[PDB]
Amino acid sequence: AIGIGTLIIFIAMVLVAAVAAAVLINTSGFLQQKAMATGKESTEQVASGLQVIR
Amino acid sequence: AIGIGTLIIFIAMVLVAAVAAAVLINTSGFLQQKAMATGKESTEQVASGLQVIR
Repeated sequence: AIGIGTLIIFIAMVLVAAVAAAVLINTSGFLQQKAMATGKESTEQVASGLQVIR
Repeated sequence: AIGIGTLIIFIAMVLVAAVAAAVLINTSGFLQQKAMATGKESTEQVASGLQVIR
C-alpha cells in the first residue's frame, strides 16, 4: 500500500525542517552577544577621556 | 538602523564643541590679568616723580 511510505517520508521531512530551523536559532544567539557588546564598548570609548587642567 | 550612528556622532560633536569653547574661556583668563596689570603700571609711571626744591 502507498500509504506506508507517505507516512515514513513525512517523519523525515519534519526532522530535516527541525534541523534547518535549529541553525538559525543557534546563530541568532551567537550574534546577539557579539552585537550587544560591540555597541556598548564602542559607546564607552567615545564618551570618555581626561583633560589636563594645569 | 541608521539611528544608531546618528546618536554616536552627536556625542562626538558636542564634545568637540566643548573643547573649542574651553580654549577661548582659558585664553580670556590669561589675557585678563596681563591687560589689567599693563594699564595700572603704565598709569603709575606717568603720574609719579620727584622735584628738586633747592
